[PDB]
Amino acid sequence: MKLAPYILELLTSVNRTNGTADLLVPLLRELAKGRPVSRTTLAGILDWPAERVAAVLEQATSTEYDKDGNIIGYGLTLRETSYVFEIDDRRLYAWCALSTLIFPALIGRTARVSSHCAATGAPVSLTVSPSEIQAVEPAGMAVSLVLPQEAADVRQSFCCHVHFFASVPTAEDWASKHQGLEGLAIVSVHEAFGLGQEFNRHLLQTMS
Ligand SMILES: [Br-]
Ligand SMILES: [Cu+2]
Repeated sequence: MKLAPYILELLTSVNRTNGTADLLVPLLRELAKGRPVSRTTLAGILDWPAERVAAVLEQATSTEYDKDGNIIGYGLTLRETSYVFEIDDRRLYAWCALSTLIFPALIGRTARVSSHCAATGAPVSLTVSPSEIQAVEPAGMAVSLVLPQEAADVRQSFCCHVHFFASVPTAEDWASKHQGLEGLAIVSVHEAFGLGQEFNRHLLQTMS
């Protein structure tokens, strides 16, 4: 299907201010180590003042902090979700199915992804590298997409509707009872991975 609207709105939804893309990739790489990330650590990596880091994060209202005020969640998170995202010996989580397909390229590591079908509860899993997916189980795994909203919190307007499913027919059956959602579509996990590659390619072309 035509994916340009999804790419555009996701980029827009993500791109709220300058420096967001330049902040996003190092933050993801830090979170991937499996521990909370301090703003000062980010500042050192970026060679930014801490106030600049704070300003960018302030506009990302979905951002999760722990009791120490350190960053524990931004697309990738230490707080449990339905989407398990493992790198090496560290179990992380992701906010949505598409997230798990996009992050490995941005952090430059292969991830073991697992979840459950949103319609049947069946376990689903796959291996996601920066360049390809492997070990897709079950092989016909599907993903639901909706059109991201620009101003809304990306987590509640997009992520909460973007799931894995055991198969395309199972997902389309589920989708028939989810009317009203703007841009709701069912794609194979392969088409969703391609969507993520296009997203990443555009996102990375905007970094400093
Ligand atoms: Br289009
Ligand atoms: Cu998401």
